[PDB]
Amino acid sequence: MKIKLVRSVIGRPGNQVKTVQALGLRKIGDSREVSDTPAVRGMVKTVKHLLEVQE
RNA sequence: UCAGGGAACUGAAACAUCUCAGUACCUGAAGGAGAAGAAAGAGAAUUCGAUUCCGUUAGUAGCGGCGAGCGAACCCGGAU
RNA sequence: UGUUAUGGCGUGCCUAUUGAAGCAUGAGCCGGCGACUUAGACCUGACGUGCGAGCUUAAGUUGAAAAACGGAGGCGGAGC
RNA sequence: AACCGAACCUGGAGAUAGCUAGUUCUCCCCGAAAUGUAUUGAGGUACAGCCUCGGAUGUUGACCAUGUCCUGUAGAGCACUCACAAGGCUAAAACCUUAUGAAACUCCGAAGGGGCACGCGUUUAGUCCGGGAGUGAGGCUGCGAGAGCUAACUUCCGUAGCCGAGAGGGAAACAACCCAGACCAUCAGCUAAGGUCCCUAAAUGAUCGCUCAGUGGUUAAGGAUGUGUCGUCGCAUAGACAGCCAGGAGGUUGGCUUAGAAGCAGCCACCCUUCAAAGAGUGCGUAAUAGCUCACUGGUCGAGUGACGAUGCGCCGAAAAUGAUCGGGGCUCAAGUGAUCUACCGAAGCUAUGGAUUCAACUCGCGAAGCGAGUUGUCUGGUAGGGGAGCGUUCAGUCCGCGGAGAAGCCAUACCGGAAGGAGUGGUGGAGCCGACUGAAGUGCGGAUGCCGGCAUGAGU
RNA sequence: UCCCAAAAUGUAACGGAGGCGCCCAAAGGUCACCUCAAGACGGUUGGAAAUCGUCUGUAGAGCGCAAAGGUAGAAGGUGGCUUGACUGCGAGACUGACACGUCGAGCAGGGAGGAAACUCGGGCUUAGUGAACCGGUGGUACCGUGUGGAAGGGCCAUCGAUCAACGGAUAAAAGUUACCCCGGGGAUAACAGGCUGAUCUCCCCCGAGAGUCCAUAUCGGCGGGGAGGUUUGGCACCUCGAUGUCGGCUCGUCGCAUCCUGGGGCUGAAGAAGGUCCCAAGGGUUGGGCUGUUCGCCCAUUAAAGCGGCACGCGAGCUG
RNA sequence: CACCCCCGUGCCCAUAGCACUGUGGAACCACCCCACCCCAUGCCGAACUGGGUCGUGAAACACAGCAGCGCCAAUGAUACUCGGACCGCAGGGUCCCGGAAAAGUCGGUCAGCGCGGGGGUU
Ligand SMILES: [Mg+2]
Ligand SMILES: [Mg+2]
Ligand SMILES: [Mg+2]
Ligand SMILES: [Mg+2]
Ligand SMILES: [Mg+2]
Ligand SMILES: [Mg+2]
Ligand SMILES: [Mg+2]
Ligand SMILES: [Mg+2]
Ligand SMILES: [Mg+2]
Ligand SMILES: [Mg+2]
Ligand SMILES: [Mg+2]
Ligand SMILES: [Mg+2]
Repeated sequence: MKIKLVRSVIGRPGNQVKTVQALGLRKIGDSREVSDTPAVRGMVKTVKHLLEVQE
């Protein structure tokens, strides 16, 4: 999976805030190649609607 | 400075004990200073040895609706 | 730099508030005055200095266009 | 002795004031709370919760996953408790069939949640000791409940988010809604939400439709041959529907009831006969009559017609007080609305170039850490509060000095520094005075119906 | 203790229901044993249940009280013997801001019941409680201000508390002020405004039925759907360093759910006079008696003598 | 576990329970018999208990058949819901994404697994 942040964290529940933190994002527009493994699969899915899950 | 008489606000988050204080104030007497003073004493060593003042002991002993809070003296150092 | 025209944008300040342009408080304007301090050998901690398993003096004493002396006493040092 | 439910002056006295007001220089780092419990407590205190600073530990913190255990709400169900509908049955209860409702019912029972382990993963916190706090009036919205008229910018709890302490774009305007979290500079760029006729930036864009209402741009029960699209009967050139000419029956004023009611106030039925036909009957009408048409029948024409379901958009139902409107202009030859595609505008978001700050690792300078600089990365909204570095004012000690060809103070100015602030030059002035290090402070002001003084407004009233 | 509480815990309200301030020498410890409610059939005073008997019987009963969980291989129901309804402790946890509170293996001293394993430091559990201060009683020998005693004190145990406004301001305590005073508050009231609309006002839907006959000329049971914001209120948002309060008088102005004039449909409209609904606010809408009145009642008239809004319009305009 | 059955005791603890029916007897079990006292029923040795045949298998029991009742219980579709995104003034409601019941239906079964002792296969 390939991640890119495209939606504000503001006005979003804590958990998503967290997953955004953990997944290592700081500013919308940031991105990062991501590991294909359950825990991290979960990271992305959880806050799917905020990230642009590349492919 | 001593003496005769002697508050309340206030504290204790109320209040009557107690606190504020024997302070504030009134009055009497006196001096340059007073007051105190030569032991029917203090202390626990069979010790010190008139009075007064500073240090300390001690915020200890203790007092207290044992609450708020109040608070010694001996010893020891020094003025004399 | 000064002044100005037109355009865009634009809800004094403070206080008190859940919320102030607020038809909520304060204030005519300027100048000057105007508010977290001082003390206690008090407690408690940060930083720093001197000594360091030891560390300090208080009152006073004598000198002072200067500061030494002064261990009475206090704090470490055994707890329950 | 010009304001007596207790005179006046001085004094205790800076009475107390858990209350109100005020609280003065700068830049930088973090950054709350409006909760729980107790309180003669409820606009106040204590403790904890939440902030900060130091020291310690130094990944235990975060999230997401897998595993395991626990929970009974939602739903459901009716096997118990209570309630409840149709029937049977029986000498009403239980019993049986059919049928139901439950916050305080449960045979059942998710989603989710929570504890513990590990981390198989990616993160970046946690914890403990100690100094300093502030906060203990919250608010709106969504979702789940109670309270309340399933009223309220209502009230009380749970839970998420934002305001509070949050600027920026959008929603005309507008705390909290939507998109987004402001280190500083830049006539640079791409986007979010929202938008792209003109008032403002951008397609009066493209394709297939919908509504004529200005719906759009203030509601409903309900009403209606207003349109659009799907479904059902239906009834039908062997010539219907609507229209037209003509007909319309005999029993029977059907029996019943009535003061009577003869197809039509109300009980009972709704059969017979002829026929091509014509039903004891539509509605109107009288005191019943009567009269007027219908269903059933033929020609004349010649193609469809008729009636319920649904839905899409729209019409009526839709009356309030200063003068109207969708923000306005104006819009149907859409700037309205359903679906679809694409381009552009659009924030202080993301990006670009430049620079500063924060913390960290990397370098060296140094005889030490500590501190300076240099890199790389990182951070940098902010109210109460905590922490850091500094500016300025007087006084004092010390250093260098300065001044009548002229000090301080005053006045002007396009310079300097990251700020507090500093300097240069000129004018005024007429005598004391800068800069630097260190020390002490009655040390910095717009607020206090502040104090003293000066001068304004009302007004030439 | 139930429900609210949103399946962990916790969680408010002057939200919905209900109990406690005890009780038991045995309703305890231990050791044995029995097992319920209730229906049916059949049986004596009985006759409804109840006593006896026989089948069925997850218990639909019981458990001292309120409920919930729990429970029959018993915590349910009898009898024997005992006292643990004990002392000295207490690993480890639950729970609380603290202070309290709760559960608890194991150790010792001594015991009780059982043949024995073993069980026993109160009762199936969850309410039956009250700091500390001051004092009472039994015990103990720790202090005891020169010494030894003694008073007194301390340590153990234990009694005294609707201090229930139940974390309790004192040993000891009620009302009044319109004679009032100060500090504050729009944190919270009365006026008005705001939000809401139960209530109030008006409109529409259905149509039983009244209307000789005929539901709709009129009127409309029961029940339903909306509007207005003029009532009484609910809420409590600005205002308590002041938004003057009822009525009148003067001055007006606006809405329309029109009182009168104007135009219409239907009528159960002969004409005259009315009723009713639709359209329509241009203008107009009298003077007096009673009452502060607003209202309303009445006199005498009128085309009519409308209903509301503007801080229940208008006090820096007057009245009072 | 050579084949069987019987008795005791487990795991499991209703898809292993009930009922209806049949099988078993002198190995085992039970009924049955007497029981003055050991010990005993708040009256009854009914039950506890002591001493034993016969007789029986009727009862109780064991086993076997059966599924009429119990108990178990799919799938499919639905209820509901974590997450995302919307609607209606409101009561309430919807789309996308996972999770996903309860009831009922199909059908499932009257267990299965141990240890030990006894007696049989004339
Ligand atoms: Mg005020
Ligand atoms: Mg004063
Ligand atoms: Mg409705
Ligand atoms: Mg001023
Ligand atoms: Mg009033
Ligand atoms: Mg009011
Ligand atoms: Mg007329
Ligand atoms: Mg006025
Ligand atoms: Mg079932
Ligand atoms: Mg999902
Ligand atoms: Mg959802
Ligand atoms: Mg789904």
